[PDB]
Amino acid sequence: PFQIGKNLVVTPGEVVFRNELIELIQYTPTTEKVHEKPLLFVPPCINKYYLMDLQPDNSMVRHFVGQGYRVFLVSWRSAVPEMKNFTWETYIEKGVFAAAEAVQKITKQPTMNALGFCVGGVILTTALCVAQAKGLKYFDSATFMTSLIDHAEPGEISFFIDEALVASREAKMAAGGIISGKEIGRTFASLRANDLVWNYVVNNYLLGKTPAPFDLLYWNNDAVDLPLPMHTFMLRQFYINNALITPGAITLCGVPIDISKIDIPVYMFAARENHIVLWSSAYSGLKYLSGTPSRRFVLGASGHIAGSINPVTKDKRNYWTNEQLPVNPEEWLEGAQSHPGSWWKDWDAWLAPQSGKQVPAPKMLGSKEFPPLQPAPGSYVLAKAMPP
Amino acid sequence: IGKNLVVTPGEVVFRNELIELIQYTPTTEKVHEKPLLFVPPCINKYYLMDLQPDNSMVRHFVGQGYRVFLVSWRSAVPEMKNFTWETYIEKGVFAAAEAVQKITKQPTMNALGFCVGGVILTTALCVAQAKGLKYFDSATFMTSLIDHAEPGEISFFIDEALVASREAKMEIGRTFASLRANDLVWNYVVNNYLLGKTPAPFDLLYWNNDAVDLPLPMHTFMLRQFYINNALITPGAITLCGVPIDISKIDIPVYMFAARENHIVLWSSAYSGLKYLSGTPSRRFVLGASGHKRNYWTNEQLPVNPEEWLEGAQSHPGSWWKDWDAWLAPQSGKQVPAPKMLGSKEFPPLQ
Ligand SMILES: CC(C)(COP(=O)(O)OP(=O)(O)OC[C@H]1O[C@@H](n2cnc3c(N)ncnc32)[C@H](O)[C@@H]1OP(=O)(O)O)[C@@H](O)C(=O)NCCC(=O)NCCS
Repeated sequence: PFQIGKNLVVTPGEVVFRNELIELIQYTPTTEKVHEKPLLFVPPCINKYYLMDLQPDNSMVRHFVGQGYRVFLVSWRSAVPEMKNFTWETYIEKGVFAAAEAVQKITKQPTMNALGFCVGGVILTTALCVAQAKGLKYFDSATFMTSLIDHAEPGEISFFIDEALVASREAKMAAGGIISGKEIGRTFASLRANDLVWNYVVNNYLLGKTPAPFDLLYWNNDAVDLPLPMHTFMLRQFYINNALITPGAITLCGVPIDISKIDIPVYMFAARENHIVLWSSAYSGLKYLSGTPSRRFVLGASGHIAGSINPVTKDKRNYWTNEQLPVNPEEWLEGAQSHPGSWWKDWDAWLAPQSGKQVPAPKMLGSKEFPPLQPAPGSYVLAKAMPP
Repeated sequence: IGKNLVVTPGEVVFRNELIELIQYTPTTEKVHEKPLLFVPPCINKYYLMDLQPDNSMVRHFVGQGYRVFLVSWRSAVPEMKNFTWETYIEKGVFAAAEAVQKITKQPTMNALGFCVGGVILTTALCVAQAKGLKYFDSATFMTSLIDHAEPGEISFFIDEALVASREAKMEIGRTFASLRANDLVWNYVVNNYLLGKTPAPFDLLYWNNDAVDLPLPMHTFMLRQFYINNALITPGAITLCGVPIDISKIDIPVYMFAARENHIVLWSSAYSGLKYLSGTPSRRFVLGASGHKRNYWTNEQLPVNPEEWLEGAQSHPGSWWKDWDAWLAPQSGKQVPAPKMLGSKEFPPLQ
């Protein structure tokens, strides 16, 4: 079968910092010299983090650490009665900023290139806004994988969101409970399963029969839990009210949030054959990044799981790129240039000049201040959902 | 695909609401007295090699001198939508066995069940021994799965969300991301586990075949009780005709064959299903290789690891039909002249 410790997530690394919410993983360098500026990974909290580190073939973590990047990662902890009152402000505070400060203290570097996936892109961009409000110089690059900045025009998720349940949870906002992985599966995992199966059958109609990706389904079936305040806040303020398009309509961590302020070069990727959330909704966000000096958009060939994770060592499908950014997405698609092989290479190039010069890889994991606690994958990833 | 193949003669000797019994015209002077029954899947056209378009196997074994009968399941009609698995056991296998024992005047018979049909036979056995009904003296399973632990690629698709989605079916801007059991995927699973030839999505059989015409209760029962629950390996997990299903209660010799290159049915899984037939007096497993000629592997040892069985297996070139012929000939009784009439007086031959 699939054991997390043994045949998955085998990318060597150590837990160099642990929180009451997260577990930072510094991956063991596999190159002689790495890029000086580190690379932080912000995986989603809907499911578990290891979609980027499945098998050494399709392990994006092992790949990018194999290219020469100081790869760090945020491992989210499944919900627990200890975390019943956690909110979005805590996932920004004790989540993103904690790991960022930890990387700054380990690598002794000021800036870092960041990457957000699914919901980790929303947490990432909110952390970028609070990072531009308080003068916190943490990131010099940003990247968003299949994440929605504009949540108006959402996906099929709206068909499975209960307004009365969100309101009833707003009635008991204080001392909130814990959202079971079953419901989050009804809203996310099941639909990604439908799109993965459908797109797999389609790819078996176009090309010859390809081996079925059981690792993807195993990542999708391994569900975690989430606190009630943060999840209810997500369903209320994003997938319903959509407070990201209205500057100042939302306020967390004592800060109002406007997207135009972000002045960090942004790279955005969005799967094309993504039926659960069409790529037009993801492309409908770059027009709100007016303050960003640089912007990039890349169309991914397959679905959410299959297209989000395409290994370079395989180079299975293509991707579309062009610098133009019109208001209509079809105008972007017409003047788009197609490139074979997986899209990661492109982002690799997009990170080459930003990562600065090269520096010999640190032959010591962690630091004198942060001792390696336990080897990767760690403990939080091995958590099991709470029984009924 | 431009096929030039022989026809196998046979008349209909028994008919009912669900099946049709076909008695094949004997071509040997002296045939074995004990008859031989064929149990295909509960599908009129399964498109399995050597059987559906050509039926070379029945022709060969009638050539070896056997009184061969076949259970031709009728095509799906609106009157068959209410049948269940207990009906396919009751009016399906047992009724055909009664027809054979009345036409041939012989009490017992040798049973053969390939593909999903074999599974049916299995369940039927666990009912017969439970009700004291003596129908079969031996059973044979060809490319059939008793232990559904490792179904193979099809496990990527089958789950409760799929079967529940198809049970639902049976809305202005939503795509197929909310309809899992669409006709494409559902037909891929059904055609993938119920047919000996897998049609391409651009084929007419991919969308209109007998497997898609099978009643939904049968698909729910097979996908849930077997491919999801694996109720066969667990004693008493399912109850059919008011009988708990215990594989250890099979008291007849068992022969099992599984093609090595069949990626639909892993021969390691069919071999895995052997350790659960502890009550059977003897078990013989034979692995068959297509040869890109033909050859097979025999081993009378039965370890738990399949690769260990293959390591010590003796390779015999040719068709494995010789091996099953030597395994089946002693259990077929003496030799009697061939019956010049198909069926009997009380059972006149239909058309
Ligand atoms: C036989 C099998 C391995 C073919 O796989 P394959 O290599 O893809 O070949 P195809 O399915 O395209 O079949 C190709 C050949 O088989 C022949 N063929 C296919 N079905 C046939 C049949 N029912 N009878 C006779 N010949 C057949 C043709 O020769 C065709 O062309 P070729 O001779 O030039 O190769 C595959 O069909 C199979 O084994 N299916 C088993 C079904 C099953 O396991 N069912 C579960 C029990 S129902």
